[PDB]
Amino acid sequence: MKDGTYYAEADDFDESGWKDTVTIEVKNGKIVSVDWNAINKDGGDDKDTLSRNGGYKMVEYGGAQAEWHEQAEKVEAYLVEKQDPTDIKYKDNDGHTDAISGATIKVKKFFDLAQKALKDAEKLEHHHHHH
Repeated sequence: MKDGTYYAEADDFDESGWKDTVTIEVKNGKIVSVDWNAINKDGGDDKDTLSRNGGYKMVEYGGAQAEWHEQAEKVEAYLVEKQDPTDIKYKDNDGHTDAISGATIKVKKFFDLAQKALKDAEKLEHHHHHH
């Protein structure tokens, strides 16, 4: 783990047309930050670009939350305390975890893509400034 930024994206787009991604900010050798980010199909750009621009497209406006929204703020703080993208226990048929408490959306996508983020540990994406 050489201090940089590791992200991994969902292989396909989900129900709202977002590829949920997990962006790991490693700094001082270890994880300091983590960002919730996602690529939209019809938009063409990432959560980073669509948030900055204001062109937030969703392919499903009347459906479930297949996105890391502001409830993912509960999930990210839980990653920072662990320093561990693979350590987690879910008890559901999807990926509900009671170990966080506050995030009632399935956290399975977050820890899935966090393992894929640090798979090379030499990956370098758009470096964020999360605190």
